[PDB]
Amino acid sequence: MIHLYDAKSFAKLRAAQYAAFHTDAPGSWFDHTSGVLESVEDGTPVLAIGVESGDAIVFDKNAQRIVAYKEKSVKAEDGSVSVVQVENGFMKQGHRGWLVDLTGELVGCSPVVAEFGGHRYASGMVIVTGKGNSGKTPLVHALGEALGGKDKYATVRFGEPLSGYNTDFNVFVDDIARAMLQHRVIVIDSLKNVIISRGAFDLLSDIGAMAASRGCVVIASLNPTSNDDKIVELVKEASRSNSTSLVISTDVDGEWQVLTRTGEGLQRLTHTLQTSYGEHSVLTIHTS
Amino acid sequence: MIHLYDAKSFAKLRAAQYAAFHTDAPGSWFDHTSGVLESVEDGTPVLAIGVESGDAIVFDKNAQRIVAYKEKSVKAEDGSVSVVQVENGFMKQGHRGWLVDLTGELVGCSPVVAEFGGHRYASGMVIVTGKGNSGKTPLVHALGEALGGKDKYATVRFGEPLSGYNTDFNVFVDDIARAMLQHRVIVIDSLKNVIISRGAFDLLSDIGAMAASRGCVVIASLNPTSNDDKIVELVKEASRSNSTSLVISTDVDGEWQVLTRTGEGLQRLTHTLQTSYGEHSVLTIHTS
Amino acid sequence: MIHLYDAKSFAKLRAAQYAAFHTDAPGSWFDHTSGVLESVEDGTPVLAIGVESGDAIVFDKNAQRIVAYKEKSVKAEDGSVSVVQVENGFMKQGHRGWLVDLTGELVGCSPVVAEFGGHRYASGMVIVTGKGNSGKTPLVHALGEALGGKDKYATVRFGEPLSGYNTDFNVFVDDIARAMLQHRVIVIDSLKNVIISRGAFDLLSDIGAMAASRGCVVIASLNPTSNDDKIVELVKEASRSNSTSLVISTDVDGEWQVLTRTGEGLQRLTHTLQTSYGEHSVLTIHTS
Amino acid sequence: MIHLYDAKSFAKLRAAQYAAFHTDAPGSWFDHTSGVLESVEDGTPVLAIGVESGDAIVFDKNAQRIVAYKEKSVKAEDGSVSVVQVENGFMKQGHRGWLVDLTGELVGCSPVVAEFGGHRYASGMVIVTGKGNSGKTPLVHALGEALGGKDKYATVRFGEPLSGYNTDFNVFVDDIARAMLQHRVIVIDSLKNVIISRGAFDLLSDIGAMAASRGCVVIASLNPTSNDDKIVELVKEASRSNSTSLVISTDVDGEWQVLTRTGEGLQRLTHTLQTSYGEHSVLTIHTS
Amino acid sequence: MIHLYDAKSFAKLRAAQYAAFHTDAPGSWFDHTSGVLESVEDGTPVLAIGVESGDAIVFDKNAQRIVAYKEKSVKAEDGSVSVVQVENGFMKQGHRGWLVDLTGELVGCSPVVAEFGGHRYASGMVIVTGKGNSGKTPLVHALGEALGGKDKYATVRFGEPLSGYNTDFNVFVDDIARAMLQHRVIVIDSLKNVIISRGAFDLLSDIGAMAASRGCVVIASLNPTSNDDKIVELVKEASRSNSTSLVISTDVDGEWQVLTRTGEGLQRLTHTLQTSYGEHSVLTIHTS
Amino acid sequence: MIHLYDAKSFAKLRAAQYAAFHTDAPGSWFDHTSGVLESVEDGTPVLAIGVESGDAIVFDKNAQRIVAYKEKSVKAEDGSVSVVQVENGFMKQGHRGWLVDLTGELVGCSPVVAEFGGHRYASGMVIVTGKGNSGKTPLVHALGEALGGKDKYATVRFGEPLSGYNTDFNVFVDDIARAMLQHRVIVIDSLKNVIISRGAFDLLSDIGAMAASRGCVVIASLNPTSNDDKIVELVKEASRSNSTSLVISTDVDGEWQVLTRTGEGLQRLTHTLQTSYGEHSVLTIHTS
Ligand SMILES: Nc1ncnc2c1ncn2[C@@H]1O[C@H](COP(=O)(O)OP(=O)(O)O)[C@@H](O)[C@H]1O
Ligand SMILES: Nc1ncnc2c1ncn2[C@@H]1O[C@H](COP(=O)(O)OP(=O)(O)O)[C@@H](O)[C@H]1O
Ligand SMILES: Nc1ncnc2c1ncn2[C@@H]1O[C@H](COP(=O)(O)OP(=O)(O)O)[C@@H](O)[C@H]1O
Ligand SMILES: Nc1ncnc2c1ncn2[C@@H]1O[C@H](COP(=O)(O)OP(=O)(O)O)[C@@H](O)[C@H]1O
Ligand SMILES: Nc1ncnc2c1ncn2[C@@H]1O[C@H](COP(=O)(O)OP(=O)(O)O)[C@@H](O)[C@H]1O
Ligand SMILES: Nc1ncnc2c1ncn2[C@@H]1O[C@H](COP(=O)(O)OP(=O)(O)O)[C@@H](O)[C@H]1O
Ligand SMILES: [Mg+2]
Ligand SMILES: [Mg+2]
Ligand SMILES: [Mg+2]
Ligand SMILES: [Mg+2]
Ligand SMILES: [Mg+2]
Ligand SMILES: [Mg+2]
Repeated sequence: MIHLYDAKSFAKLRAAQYAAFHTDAPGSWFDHTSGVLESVEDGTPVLAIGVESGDAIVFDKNAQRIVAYKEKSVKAEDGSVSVVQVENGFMKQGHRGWLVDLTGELVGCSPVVAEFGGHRYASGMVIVTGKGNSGKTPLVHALGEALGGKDKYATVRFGEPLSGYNTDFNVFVDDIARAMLQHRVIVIDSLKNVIISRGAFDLLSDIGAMAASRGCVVIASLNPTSNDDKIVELVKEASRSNSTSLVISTDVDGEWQVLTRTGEGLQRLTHTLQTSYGEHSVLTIHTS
Repeated sequence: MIHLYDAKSFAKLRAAQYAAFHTDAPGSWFDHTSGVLESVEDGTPVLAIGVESGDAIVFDKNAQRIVAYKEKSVKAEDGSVSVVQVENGFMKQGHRGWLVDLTGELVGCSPVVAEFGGHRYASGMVIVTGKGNSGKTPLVHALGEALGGKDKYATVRFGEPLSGYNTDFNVFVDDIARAMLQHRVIVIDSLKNVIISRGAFDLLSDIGAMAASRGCVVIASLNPTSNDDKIVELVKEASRSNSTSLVISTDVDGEWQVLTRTGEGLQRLTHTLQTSYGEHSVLTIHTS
Repeated sequence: MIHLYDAKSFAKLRAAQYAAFHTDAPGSWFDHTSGVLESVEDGTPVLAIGVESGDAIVFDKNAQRIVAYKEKSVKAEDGSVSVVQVENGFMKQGHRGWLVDLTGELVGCSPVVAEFGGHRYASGMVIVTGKGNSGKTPLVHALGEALGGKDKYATVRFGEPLSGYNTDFNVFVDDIARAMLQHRVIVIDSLKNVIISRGAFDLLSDIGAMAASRGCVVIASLNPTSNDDKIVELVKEASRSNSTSLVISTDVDGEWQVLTRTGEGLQRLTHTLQTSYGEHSVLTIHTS
Repeated sequence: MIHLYDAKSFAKLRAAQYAAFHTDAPGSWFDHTSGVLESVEDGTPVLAIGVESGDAIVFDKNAQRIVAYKEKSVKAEDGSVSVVQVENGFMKQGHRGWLVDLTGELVGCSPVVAEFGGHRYASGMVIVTGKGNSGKTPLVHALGEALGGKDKYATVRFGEPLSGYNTDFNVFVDDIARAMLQHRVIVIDSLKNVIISRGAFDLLSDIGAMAASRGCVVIASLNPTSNDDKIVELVKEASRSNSTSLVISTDVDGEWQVLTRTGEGLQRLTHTLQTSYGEHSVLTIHTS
Repeated sequence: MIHLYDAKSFAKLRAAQYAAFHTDAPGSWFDHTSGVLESVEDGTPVLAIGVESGDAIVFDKNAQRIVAYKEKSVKAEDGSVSVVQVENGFMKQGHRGWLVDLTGELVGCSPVVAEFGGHRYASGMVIVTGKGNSGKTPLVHALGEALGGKDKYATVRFGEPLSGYNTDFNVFVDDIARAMLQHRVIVIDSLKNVIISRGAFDLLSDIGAMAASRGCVVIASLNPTSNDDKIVELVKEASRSNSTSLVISTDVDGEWQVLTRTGEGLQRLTHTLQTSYGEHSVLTIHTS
Repeated sequence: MIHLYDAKSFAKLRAAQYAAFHTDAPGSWFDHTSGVLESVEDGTPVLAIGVESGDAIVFDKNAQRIVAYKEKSVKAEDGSVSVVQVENGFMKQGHRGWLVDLTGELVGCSPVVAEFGGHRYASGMVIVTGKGNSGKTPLVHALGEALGGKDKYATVRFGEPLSGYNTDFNVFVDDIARAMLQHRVIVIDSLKNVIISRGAFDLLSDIGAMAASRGCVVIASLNPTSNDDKIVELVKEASRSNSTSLVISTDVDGEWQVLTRTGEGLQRLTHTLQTSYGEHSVLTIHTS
C-alpha cells in the first residue's frame, strides 16, 4: 500500500531498515514470516506467480495450488482494497506476489538471511553472472550450502540439457513458488531459458521482491549465452536492476565480487569471495 | 475542451498562468481542487486511469473504485459532451484522466505546489533521473519531505527487489490514483518497471497532466537500468517530455539540477540543489 | 471521386487552383464551405475521423456525434457510390474524412485562409517544428491570433504535463473535429503524443486534407522529443509530407521559415518570420 | 493458368509478345479487352482488389461493386478450376486480379498503350519517382495528357494534404478499380500513403499485372518522403520491381529517364524526356 | 519416417543414392513415381501444400482439389501412423508434402531428371539467381526447354507486372501443385512475390523436397529486388539452402554457374553454362 | 522436482553424477530407462513434446500417440503434484518432457551413451556445426554408426530439398519422439528448418534434457545457412547452450573438435576427431 511520512517517521523507517540488514539476527525475518504464514486461515491464497502466458497461478501456505476460491476483499489501513479470486486454476482477481501481508509498515528492507565468512548476506534475489562459461553452477551450490548453514538449501533445476532437468516454464514457477514458501535458501540453476515470454518477464520483475518480503534469498545462475562481448555488460546491468545482490566473476580465477543492496536508499556494499575446487568439482568458498 | 482566444483574452490567460506559478500562495491550487472534489455528488466518477491491458479503472472522490455506473452525459460550454459509464469494474465510456472539471478556463498551468529554500516548485510530475546508480531514492524522499512542509508526503513503492514492494502494475496505478486523490506531495519510488505495456505507456502520458490539474506533484525516481552510455540522454529526453519538472544528477557529488516548466509557453527555470547524507542514509537538501 | 481531363480542362483546373490561393479573398473558401455545411439536411453525417483503435466516429454539421444512422447511399457524377452507416457510435460504412462534398470539381487547392504581414497563408495543416525545445508553443499562438485576424482562434490542447490538458487520444480527435467544423483558425498544442496507434496514424494522414477541404488551417506544434540529432531531419521530413505548410525554427533567435504548398503541382513558396517576446511570454510576429 | 511449351511454341510466344509492344497498333489491346469485358454476362464478377484489411472487394464490368454472388466454378484448359463467391461485400472465394480471362494464351506482354514523341509506351504500371521533392505531380499529368492522346486521362487522387483529396485506402482502391475498368490512361497522384497495410502491399503487387492485362497504364507518383539519402535507391529498386515502366528524375532540370520493360524476357528500353513549365505550372513534354 | 542403419545398410544406401543421380536413366525416377501415383486409389489425397494463411489445400492424382475427405490413418513400417483428413477444402489432419509414399527406403536422392550438353541435372528445386536485373527469365526458359528434351516444359507465372500474370499466392500454389503432379520439367517465373507469409515460407521449405521425391525439377527465377549490394550474397545463401541445385550469374556475359547437390551427404558438383540470344530474346544454351 | 542438500548429500550427488559419465558401463543408463518405460502401466502417457503451434502431443511407451486421457494426478516426494490430461490429441494438462520419472534423485547427469576410439560420449543432444557448407551430414552418420556400436542408429530426416525428406515440423517431432522412445543412438539430419515457431523453440529447449534423461543421444546437424561471417559464432553459441555436447569443424580438413559437458557443474572435456572419405562419400572416423 502507500505510506505517509514526515521527517521523524522517515528517520525511524530508515533506522529500522538499517537494523533489518545490519543488526537483526540472521534468518530472523524468515522465521517471522514463516510464523505469519502458518497463522493464515486454512485455504487462504498466500502467493500468486505468473505462468508463461502472463496469467497467474495461486498457492496456499502449504505450497498447494488453489484452483477455486470465491472472491474475497480486504480493506487495508491505507484505505485500499485487496481482492483475490481464483477460478479454473487461475487468478481471476488479485495481483502477482504475496497475497497476505508479510511486512506491514516495515518495507524496503533486505532482511539478513545469513552470515558466513564474516559477512552478512541479504535475503531477496541474488544473480550469479559474469564472464561467460565459467563456474557459475559450482558457485551457486557452494553459496547455497554456506548460506543454508545448519539447514539444507533447496535446488530448483531448469533449462539445461542434462538429465532430470525440467524445461517447461510452468513447472519452473511451480518449483520456485514451493521453494520460497518452504525454504530460507534457494538455488535456481539457470535463469537461462527465462531471459521473452510474459511469465518470464513477470518472474524477473517479481522474484526479488517476493524473496525479500519472505526473507528467503534465491541464488540464481545466469550464464550469458549471448556473445562473450560487452553484451555481458547489459546482462550484468539487467541483473543489477532486478537483483537484491549481484555476484560477478572477475579476471582472477575462483574469485567473485559480491555487491549487496542493504535496503531502500541504503548503502550498497561489496566484498570479495575466494573459492577452490575439490573432488568431483565440489566448490569451497574460503572463509578465514 | 477547446478554448477560443483573441489577443486580449490570450494575454489575460498568460497573466493568469504566470500568476498560478509565480504569485499564488503555494499549495493553494491543491486546496482549491480538494474543494472541488468534495463538492462532487456522492458516487460520481472523478478519476480514470489505465491498467496494464490499456483498459481503465475508475475512482470516486474518496479514492474508492467504482465498478458499476450507468451511462451519464454532460454538456460542456464548448458544446462538447462528456460521457462516463462503468461496467464490471472498467470504464465502458469516458476518458483517462480527471472526469470532473478541476480547471475550467484556467488551463496550461504548473500551479505552485510548495516553496522551499527560496524556490517555488511546480505541481505536476517531477522525474528524478540521470547518471545511473546514484542516490535517486534518497533524493526523492528528501524532496518529498521538504515539499510536504507541514504535511506528510505519500510514498508509492513499485518494482524494486526489496521487502514489501508491490511489482504488479495494476496495484501500482491503484496506489497512484489514491495518492493523487488524497495528498499534495507524492513520491513514486521507481518508474523502473514502467518504462512497454499500454497501461505503462498511458501512465507516462497521463500522470503529469493529472497531477498538474490537481495541483499535487508526483516525485518519481527513474534509474536508467539501461547502459550507462548516452542512452541516459534518451532517458532524460523522454523524461523532459513527460515531466512538468526534471531533476538530474550532475558530475558534482550530492548536486542536482532542477529544471522547471512554469506553465504553457512560459519560461523554463533552473536552479541547483546541494545535498548531504546523515545517519542511515537520510539525505538533507541544503537551504540557506 | 476520379476526374477526367484533356489539355484544355486541365489548364482551367490549374488556373482555378492558382486563383484559390493567390486571388480569392482570404477566408472566402471557409465561408463557402460553412454555407455548404449549414445547407446539409439535419442529422446528416458530415465528418468521420479515426479514434485510437482505427475505427471512426461520426459528426453532424453542429459537431454533435452521431451514434445511429441507417445505411444511406449516394451516386456521384463519377458513377461511384458513397455509403454511410453509423451504429453503436461507430461508422459501420463510409470513409474517414468529409462525408458531404465541400469541393466538387475544385480539388487540389490550398484555399487562402488569411493574409497577414504581406503574405497569404494557406488553409490545411501547418506543422510548426524544428530545432528542439524552442518556442513552438508561443509561435503557434501568435500565428493563431494573427491568422484569426478579426476572429478568435480555437485552441486544442493535448498531451503535455500541464493543468487541464487532455491526454486521451479519443477526446483529442473529438476536439479536432469540433474545431474544424466550427472555426477557421485552429491551434493544436502538441502533436507529441500522436507521433504509433492506428488512430494517430490516421490523423497524420487525414488532417491536412480535411482542413484544406474546409478551408480552415490547423496550426500544430510538433516538438521533436526525439534526439536533438538529425532525427529532426526525419521529423521535418514526415512533417513536410503531411503538411500543407511547414514552419521551422532557424539558427537565428525568434526567426522562423514558412514553407507553403500553394496547390496541386503548384509552386512551393517560402518567406521568413521575425518574432519577439513581450510580457508573460506573449509572442509577437513582426510585420512592417 | 500454367502453359506448356516446346522450342517451337516458345519461339511463337516470344514473337507475339514482341509484336504486342513493337508492332500492334497503340491502344489496340485496351480496345480488345474492353470488348472482352462488355461480352461478359451481366452481373459477372470481373475484378477483385484488396482493401486495407487484406480482404478483397469485387466489381462487375460497369465498375459497380458486387456484394452477393453465389459460388460459381469454371474449368480452364489447364484443368485448373476458378471459383468466385461474394458475400457481405467481400470475396469469399476467388483471387485478387481479373476474374475473367483477358489474355488467354497471350501472356507476358507489355501491350503498347500509346505512342508519343517518337516512342511507344507500355500499358501496365508506371512509377514516376526519384530525387525527392521534385516536379513529379506536373510530370504524371503531362504524361497522362500525352498518352491519352485523343482521349481524356483519369486522375485518382490520394493521400496529399490538399483540398478534396481522399486519404482513406478503401476509397482509393475503389477509384483504381473503376479507373482501370473504364479508361486506358490513369494517373494516380501519390502512392505515398501506400508504401504497410496488407491491402497496400497487395496493391503494389497486383496493380502492374492488372493494368498490363487490361492494356491500360497507371502513371503513379511516388515521392520518397524518406530521407533524401540513398534510400531513394531502395525506393527506385522497389519501384523497378513492381513497375512495368519506371520514370526517374535526373540531375538535369526538367529531364527524366524512361525505362521500359517491353515484355517477358524481352529487352528493357530507355529514352529521355525533356520538359518545361508554362503558366500555372502546367508542364509540357517536348517532342520534336 | 525414420530409418535404421548399421555400417553395411548405410553403405548400400549411399551406393543407391549415388546411382539415383549418376547411373539411373535420366527421368526414370519421374516415370516411376508417375506409376506410383496412377496406382493410387481413386480419390486418395496425394499432395498437400500450404496457402497464404499457413493452412494447406490437398490434391488427388489428377491434380484436382479435394474439399472433403473422412479421416483415414495408415500404419508405416516405422510404426508411425499417417493420418489425412480434409474438410471445407482444407487439410484437417495430415502434413504438407506428398501424402502417399513415393520413395520408400530410397530417400536422400537427387534423382537425375535429364541430361543435356554432357551434364546430368538433378530433379528437385533449382533456383536461378545472382547479380540483379540480368537475364534470369530467358535462362529459366532455355533450361526448361533443354531439360524437357522430348517433352514440353510447364510454365508457372507469378508476381510480375506483365499481362496475364497471376499475383495471388493461392493461385500460385495451385499452379505449382498441378505442375508437379503432371510434368517432369517446370519453370516458375518469379519467386519474387514469395520471398513473408506463412504459405510463402512453407513453399520455400517444401518445394525442393516435393520435387526431388517426385523426380520432377522446378526451375525458379529469383531476381533479388533487394539492393545490388552484398544482400545478393544473403539471397544466394538462402537459395543454396533450400535448393537442390543453384544457377548463378557471373561477371562474364551470358555465363552461368551450375552448382548441384547430387544426393544426401554426396559431393556437390559444378559446371559452367555459355548462352547467347537469338531473335525476340530467345536464349540458347551452348552445348558442343 | 526440487531437491534439498547439505554438504554431505551434495558431495554424494556429485560423486554419482561423476560416475554416470566416467565409470558406469556405456549405454547402461539407456537400458535402465528402457526398463522403467516398459514397466509403465499400459496406456500411460510417458512423453510430451511441442508441435509447431506451441501445443504438445503425447506418446505412450510404444511411441503411439495418445489422443484421449482422463486427468490423472501424482504426488511426488517433493510434495509437488504432477497432472496429465490429454484431449483431442493434445495435452490439456501436464508439461513438455518425460511424464514418468526416469531419473529420481539422480539428476544433472550426462549418462555415458557409448565409448569409441578411446573416448566416452555423453547421452543428451549433440549438435554438429561450424564453418558452413562442410561435411556435417557425413559426420553425423559416421558418429551415428560408431556410437551405435553393436546396434543400428535411427535417422530422422528433415528440411532438406532431397527426395523423401519430410519438411513438416509436426511430422518431425513425431519422428523425434519415436526415435528417443526406441533407440539409443539417433541422428537428425538438419535442425535447419528449426532454428522461429514456438514448437521449434520448445524443441531446442527440451531435446537435450529429454535425451539425457533417457540416456539416448541425438546427433543433430546444424549447417549455418546464415552468413559465413561471425554469425557462426552466434550459432555455435546458441548450440553450446542447448547441447550436452558440441562437435565443430576446424580449419583442418576432416578434423573436428568434440566438446562434452560431463555433468552438472562438472568439467567440460575436449578431444579431437580425424576423419576421411571412402566410396560414395561414406565417412570413417579414425580410431587407433
Ligand atoms: N574441478 C574443476 N576445475 C576447474 N573447473 C571446473 C572444475 N569442475 C568444474 N569446472 C567448470 O565448472 C563449469 C561447469 O558448470 P556449468 O554449469 O556447465 O558452467 P557455466 O557456469 O559456464 O554455465 C564449467 O565451466 C567447468 O569447466
Ligand atoms: N550514506 C551514504 N553515503 C553515500 N552514498 C549513499 C549513502 N547512503 C546511500 N547511498 C547511495 O544511495 C543509493 C541507494 O538507493 P538506490 O535506490 O538503490 O539507488 P539508485 O538511485 O541508484 O537507484 C545507492 O547508490 C547508495 O550507494
Ligand atoms: N520571455 C521568453 N524569453 C525567451 N524564451 C521564452 C520566453 N518565454 C517562453 N520562452 C520559451 O518558450 C518555450 C515554452 O513553451 P514549450 O511548449 O514548453 O516549448 P517547446 O516549443 O520547446 O515545446 C520554452 O522553450 C521557453 O524556454
Ligand atoms: N512553374 C514552376 N517552375 C518550377 N517548379 C515548379 C513550377 N510549378 C511547380 N513546380 C514544382 O512542382 C512541385 C509541386 O508538386 P508536388 O506534388 O508538391 O511536388 P513533388 O513531386 O515533390 O511531390 C514542387 O516541387 C514545385 O516546387
Ligand atoms: N536480346 C537481348 N540481348 C541482351 N539482353 C536481353 C535480350 N533480350 C532480353 N534481354 C534481358 O533479359 C531481361 C528480361 O527479363 P526480365 O525478367 O525482366 O529480367 P530479370 O532476369 O532481370 O528479372 C532483361 O534484363 C533484358 O534487358
Ligand atoms: N568424397 C568426398 N570428398 C570431399 N567432400 C565430400 C565428399 N563427399 C561429400 N563431400 C561433402 O559433404 C557435403 C554434403 O553433405 P551436405 O549435407 O549437403 O553438406 P553440409 O554439411 O554443408 O550441409 C558437401 O559439402 C560435400 O561437398
Ligand atoms: Mg550454470
Ligand atoms: Mg531508485
Ligand atoms: Mg510545444
Ligand atoms: Mg506528387
Ligand atoms: Mg525474372
Ligand atoms: Mg547437413
